[PDB]
Amino acid sequence: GRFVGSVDPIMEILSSSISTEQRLTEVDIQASMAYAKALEKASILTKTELEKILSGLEKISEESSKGVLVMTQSDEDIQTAIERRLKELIGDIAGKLQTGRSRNEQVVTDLKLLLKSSISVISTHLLQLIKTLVERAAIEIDIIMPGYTHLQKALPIRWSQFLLSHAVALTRDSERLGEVKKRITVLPLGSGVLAGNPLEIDRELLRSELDMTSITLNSIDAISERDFVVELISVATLLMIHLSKLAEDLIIFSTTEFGFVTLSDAYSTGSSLLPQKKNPDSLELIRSKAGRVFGRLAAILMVLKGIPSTFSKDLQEDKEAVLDVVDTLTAVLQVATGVISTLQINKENMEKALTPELLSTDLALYLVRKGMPIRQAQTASGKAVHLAETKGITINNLTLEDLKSISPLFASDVSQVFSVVNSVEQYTAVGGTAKSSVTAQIEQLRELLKKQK
Amino acid sequence: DPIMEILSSSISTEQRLTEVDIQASMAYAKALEKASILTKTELEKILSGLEKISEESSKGVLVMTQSDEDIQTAIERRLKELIGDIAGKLQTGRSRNEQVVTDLKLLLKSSISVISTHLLQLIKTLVERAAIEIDIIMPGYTHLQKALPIRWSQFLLSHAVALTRDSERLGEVKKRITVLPLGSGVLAGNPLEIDRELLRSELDMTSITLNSIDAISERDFVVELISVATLLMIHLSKLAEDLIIFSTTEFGFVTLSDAYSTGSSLLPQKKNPDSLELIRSKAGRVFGRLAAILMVLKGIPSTFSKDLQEDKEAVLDVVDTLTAVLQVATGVISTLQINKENMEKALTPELLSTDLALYLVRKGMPIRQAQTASGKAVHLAETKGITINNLTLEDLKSISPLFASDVSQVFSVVNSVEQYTAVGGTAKSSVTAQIEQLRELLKKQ
Amino acid sequence: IMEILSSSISTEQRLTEVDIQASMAYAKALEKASILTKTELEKILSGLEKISEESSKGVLVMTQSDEDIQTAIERRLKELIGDIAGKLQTGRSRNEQVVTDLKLLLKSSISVISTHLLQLIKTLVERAAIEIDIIMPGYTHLQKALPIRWSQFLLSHAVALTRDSERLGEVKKRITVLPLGSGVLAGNPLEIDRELLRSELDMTSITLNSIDAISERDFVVELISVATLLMIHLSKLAEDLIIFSTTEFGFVTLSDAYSTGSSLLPQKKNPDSLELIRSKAGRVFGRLAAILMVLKGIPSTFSKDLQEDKEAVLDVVDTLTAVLQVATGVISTLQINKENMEKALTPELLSTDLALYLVRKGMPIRQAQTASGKAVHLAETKGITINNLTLEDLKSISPLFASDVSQVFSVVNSVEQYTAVGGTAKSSVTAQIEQLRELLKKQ
Amino acid sequence: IMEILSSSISTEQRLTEVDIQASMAYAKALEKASILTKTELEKILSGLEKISEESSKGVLVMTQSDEDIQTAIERRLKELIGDIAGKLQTGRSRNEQVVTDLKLLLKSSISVISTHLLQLIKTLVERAAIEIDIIMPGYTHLQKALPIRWSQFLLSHAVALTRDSERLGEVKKRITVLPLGSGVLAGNPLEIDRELLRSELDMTSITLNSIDAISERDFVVELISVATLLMIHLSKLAEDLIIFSTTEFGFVTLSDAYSTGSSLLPQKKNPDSLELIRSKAGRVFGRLAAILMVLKGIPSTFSKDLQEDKEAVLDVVDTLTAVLQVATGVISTLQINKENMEKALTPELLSTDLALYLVRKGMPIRQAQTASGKAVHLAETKGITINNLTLEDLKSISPLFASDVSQVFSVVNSVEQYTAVGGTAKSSVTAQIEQLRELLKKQK
Repeated sequence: GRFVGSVDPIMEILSSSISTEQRLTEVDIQASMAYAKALEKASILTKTELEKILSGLEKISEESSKGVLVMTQSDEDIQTAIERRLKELIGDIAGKLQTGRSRNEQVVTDLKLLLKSSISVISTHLLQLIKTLVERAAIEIDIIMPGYTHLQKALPIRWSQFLLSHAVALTRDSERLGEVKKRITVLPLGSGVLAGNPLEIDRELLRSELDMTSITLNSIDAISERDFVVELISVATLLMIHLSKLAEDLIIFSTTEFGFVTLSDAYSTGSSLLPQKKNPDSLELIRSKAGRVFGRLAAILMVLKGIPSTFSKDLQEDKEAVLDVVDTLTAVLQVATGVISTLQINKENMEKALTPELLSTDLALYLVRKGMPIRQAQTASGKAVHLAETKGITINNLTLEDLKSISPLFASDVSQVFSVVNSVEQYTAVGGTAKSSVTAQIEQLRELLKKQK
Repeated sequence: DPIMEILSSSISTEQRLTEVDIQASMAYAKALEKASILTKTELEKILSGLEKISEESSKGVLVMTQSDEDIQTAIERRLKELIGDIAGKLQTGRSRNEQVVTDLKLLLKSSISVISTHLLQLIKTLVERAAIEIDIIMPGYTHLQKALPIRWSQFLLSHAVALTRDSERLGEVKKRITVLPLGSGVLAGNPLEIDRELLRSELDMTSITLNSIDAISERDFVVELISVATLLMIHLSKLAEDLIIFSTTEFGFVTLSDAYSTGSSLLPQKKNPDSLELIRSKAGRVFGRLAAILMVLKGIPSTFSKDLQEDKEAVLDVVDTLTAVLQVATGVISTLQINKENMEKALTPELLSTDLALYLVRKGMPIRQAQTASGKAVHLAETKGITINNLTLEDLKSISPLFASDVSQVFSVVNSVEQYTAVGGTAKSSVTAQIEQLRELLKKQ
Repeated sequence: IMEILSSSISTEQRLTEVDIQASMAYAKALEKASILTKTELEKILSGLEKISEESSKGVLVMTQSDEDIQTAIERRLKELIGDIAGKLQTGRSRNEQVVTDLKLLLKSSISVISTHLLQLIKTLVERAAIEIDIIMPGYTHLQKALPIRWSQFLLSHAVALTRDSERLGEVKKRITVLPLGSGVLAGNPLEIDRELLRSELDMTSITLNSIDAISERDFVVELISVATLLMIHLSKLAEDLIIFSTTEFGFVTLSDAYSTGSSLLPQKKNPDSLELIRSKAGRVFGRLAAILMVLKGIPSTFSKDLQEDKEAVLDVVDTLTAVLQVATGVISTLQINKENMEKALTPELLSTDLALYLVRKGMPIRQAQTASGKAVHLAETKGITINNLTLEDLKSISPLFASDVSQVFSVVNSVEQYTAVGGTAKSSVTAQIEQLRELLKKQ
Repeated sequence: IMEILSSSISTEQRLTEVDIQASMAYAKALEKASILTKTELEKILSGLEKISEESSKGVLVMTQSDEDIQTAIERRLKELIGDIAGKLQTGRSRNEQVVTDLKLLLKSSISVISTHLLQLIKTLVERAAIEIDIIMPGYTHLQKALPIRWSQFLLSHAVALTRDSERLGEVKKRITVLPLGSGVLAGNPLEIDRELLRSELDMTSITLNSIDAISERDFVVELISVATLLMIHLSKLAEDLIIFSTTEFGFVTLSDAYSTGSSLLPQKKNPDSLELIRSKAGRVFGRLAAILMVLKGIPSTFSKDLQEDKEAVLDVVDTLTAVLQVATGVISTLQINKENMEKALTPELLSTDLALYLVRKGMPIRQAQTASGKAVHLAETKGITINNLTLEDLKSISPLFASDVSQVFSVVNSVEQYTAVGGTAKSSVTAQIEQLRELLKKQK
């Protein structure tokens, strides 16, 4: 058994922690200032009362910034703490601010207000990462390296093509982030307990004061939905997936075995006895964070699944979940930007990784251009790799006489095929790795970034 | 090892991509003929052959073996059986890596249209019933406890706006689905200066991928579609919970048609909400697919690998499940019967104690005082063995002299509900406004 | 930035005591290996006992400078004993310390969870034994199906929780496998005595392979997994009581300690406690999904990914510990409303029993059901209830009916039919209570 | 539509046999309870075996007209025995049939999975015993750290998998708990002998409470949960080998059976199989997530939600079964490249062993490390490797260096230091091999 009485403190430690509640103090102060003005317009508050109210709130605002706004366990949430503090410096008048207002609408409002601001910060860091990748791609556009499929060397490609693939994926995340922002800016304040505000409050005034793009259409939905939370986290999860893959790419490319890249000392750790060993601690951290964010997505969906269309304590889990995601995402984008802007590419090791064999497909494409069918062209180049293989040499060292025995279509210009530059220049069609396509990609991305305003 | 095949995508799943893989092949062939890889003559045979295979596929007689491992290979073999050597030319500069991403997107493009239609139909149904039953008033809840009177229509409209946000999200996803990746080759792009713009046109796509590595290795469109489908299901799982509770005999607010429930001969009162329970459980099935694909993509190289293969089964399950659920949901909403009398009885006098407080507020009394006062009234009535709706004006004057003769208008479930005229409330004028706005958004979609 | 990207200090500080305890065992083993002299061991042992003393007054600190608790313990020793403290790190790695400390912490955490789990189960069985005579409606698809004992309902949850309890016990034995002495990856290069480490730390065994011991987090995964299913069970119990506590059903009423109200609505008792419990299932599942994704597809060695295990498992233990105590309070203080349970017991609920009666009279089930259905229909048309039909009425349906059919219309006789093991008969419920008390006797 | 949302035929068919057996057992209990005559029992049993031998040639057609396998079997029983078939349903419910059948099926499925898991484990240990002499670089953060025996690596996986085997065993105990005889929800009302049902079905025990037996799906969650952790382990092994079979690393080469190549790129060996194994971990995880979400927040009784358990758990058993066989084949047919592993061991990786040398000579570890650090730095400046330093050079750094310091530059000596239990020393690896062989044999 367990008989505590009519309180049981243990259930209090299951609610949002005070450190979390404090994060919403400012947005709750702004929301209340807007509501106060609306009340005066509805003749609930006199101009005199409004002035004492707005003054008191401003004072509390200053206290929050100084981090001296005290909150007790008895104040179960920041909304209560703020009302207590107002009564403390203004007196009874303070109680009139809650006329027709419910805690049910405060929490959703405050959370949306906080995210509107957070998305902006996230967005800023996202674009920096994209700009960093596109610009580095434009600078190292002459670098050529091996491209992979199934982590096996397939053919030569431009290192810039690799960087641009990530930039393009992150641009889609950017686009999704922008779409989510439009739905977060829908103000739910003025929905009361469930049926809406009963005092003919002017919600358009609330929207204007709070700088929101619109107001909620239905009071029941405004109070019980947490779509904005789910989307944001969902969008943040796919973004983290992208970064987890880049982290994987660089971890492999930074191995001594591959030796394509080297991380700055700022984003790695080493051993005093093994001065060559450079641990990609930063990338491993990024990769693992994809799991932390996904975990918040799974949690919130499970929380919402199957509960009635109304307000219930269940919804309380949204605060910790989103704050963790925004803080994680924010710190992660900054670290990623650092890693990419300060890493060093080893052009030497990249070329040396490009062996002649990687050009056997170009050898068949050559025949195809001479009119020969792909099937026949393929088998032809196959005999070439077999011949050189027997002659203990590479294909680029096969005389025009050796090739001539395979097919009469092999002219003198066949020597042009054995060039990593000619190889990559074949892909001029939109999206390919030719210097011209890469340049066009960089231009289109620059334009997209600009359109992120 | 034969078991390797067992872990591969099932044949019944591969057959689902026959039509789109064929359309993608015809467009490609037209592009090869322009790049002079195919003669005008070769183009005709190929196109004619693909049309024949397209016909067999529609009659369900296009056979595929385990040896063909995917539908792409089965299509090529069949073309060769119909046209001969010429068929091979169709795969010049093309890669298996780009065919699958193109086929899924082409298929998904069609699927979304279907889903959207049924989504819109479900929303229109809710909006339309809301208009018809705008005068019904039931108890409103918080924590599943009666809080205050509210209009049933306000309830229906809440689910309606949530669903419109899903509708809006589906539209945004579609824009990224229609980006053509065909022409990216194996990884570095197409090596024969193919005209990707032609492909785009021949395939009714809105644009073409900017980077070949990305276009071949990304599955954002898959995870994005499933995420949207998941939130949508969460909404339906919430609607199912509401209706299951409202359809209990204890609550008795609604009754499902025989079409969406089961019963017993020995118990006529018993009407099991099978359809609702089914809908609720599908939220988990769809979520499962979301979690599956996310875990598959986490931490793997930015290129092509066999891990990607899991996408096909996962998205078809989601689209098939979503399509069926939407129709069943529309059915349930269309044929359910509401029990006005029961909604009526549930509205007890005590539920107006708050309006009694707002009455004093409008008269100038501070909100704090009003609540206390109203709390005195609710207690006075207890110590009288009567409800508050029938307290003498003398009994009220003792609480506060502000109580006038017009205080009798508060004891009306209709006057209660009519207080909420601000945008979004239960007042008739407000509910009507919501209906008009949703009715238009529907049109604009 | 790492200021919010690294493991929090509040979590690191919780590993203080076990890290000290682990360091003391290592020191003793280092002395046996001759790396430490009898005198050096005393100095180190002495300082560590001092750091433990400080940690007993929330004194020991940390700063962003101190990446982890392992580093803070080392710093504190040095600046309290001298360079001698640096000898303690001989052949020891952080890789093995973190995985060792965590296992040491969870070992005591499981015992705490276990103690609270059993209190809940004990509370449910003892209550069932006291209210064994209460009869209420049983449901399927949330629709009334037949009469059932309320205790049978309480016991269904108690037996589910015992499977959880049993699983916690199985996880426990894999947690107490000491990984200390695995070095950076290939093991301890100083021929350290791992058996001395095990006994000092009071563990049941030691790891077999150094690579595995350093890179596996199975124990974290199965602990959270067991916790997740247990939470799924509490989420279902929460749904049941939320439904039963509505005014419409009115079977239960929560105490004021687990409910929220209002002055304007005295009849409104919000089941906050049950709503919180239900959402925590999501919270715990969230920790499961996260760790599983962190582990998926990474190389079989140490990497910074593993760092996420600490926060996730502690949130789970803290949540679980609080939730179980809250669950116990709700179950021991709630009130059942027998009057409402009885009133929900209507005659038609006995139509199935009317069929069994005929079956016992030799009639095949299929026909007995059609016969009972007719009786039901006949009662409706006459505007009465099945129990008001006359024997002549019943004989018109089947001459097999007799005067003893009147025994069928008793809610008590109805539940007393289910004497088969596990049924709702009083004798059956009594057997469940006895067996569960028996199982609870496992320490 | 309402039906295209119900489990598929091929899924329901998987339950034909176990449903048949459960019905025979119920019939016998009925007769004993005096509901069936000694004669009627014979009719029903004979008709059930006929359907059993019928599902033998796959002659039973679910028809899709039947909502589930239980219904199909009841309809098909009447079709050849007459109205007597209907008496089989006395006091029985569909609610208890579905859970009973699922458990009966999983009891046998676990056996199959178990068989393949052990074969995999045995393959790893036996190969570890055969290639015990091969040495390779060890990694942390995917950076070379120190020399290590390749067999130490293989064994780390075998030990992880032995933990999965143990968990599989504990789950079996709870799956063999018979729920038949629980009725619709209150239990069986005809005083049927459940003990008879248990022995007739070869189960370990019977459920204690009818409400729990009907609405719980713990056995489903547990199995998938165990299967998920097992797949996580295999996803890591896939990651290891994918990196090791890379050209850049070149330590491992897969057989043609588990890889794909190119006629143009004879060097191309795509690790298709491993990539396949890595993605199934997500597939299985998805089933776990789906079921946990289906069960969360629903009442403690029977409802349609519960029907999602069938497809999920079967997809999991089929996947595990296949994946383990493929995993076994990869491990048994792969080839290691001793030259590449060997030539990857650089002298630099022994700098730590140099520090240990001094520690064994009585020098404090911290000082011992700064010393090797100077040797490491001195070697660089001179443009030579650490193993090429002369006694003279070393002795200036510290007099504790002697001529025996030359032994330190042996990858063999290096790995032979870890003689403590669980280490890479040859005698430790062998000890591990012996323990697992006995642990595998214990499986009886």
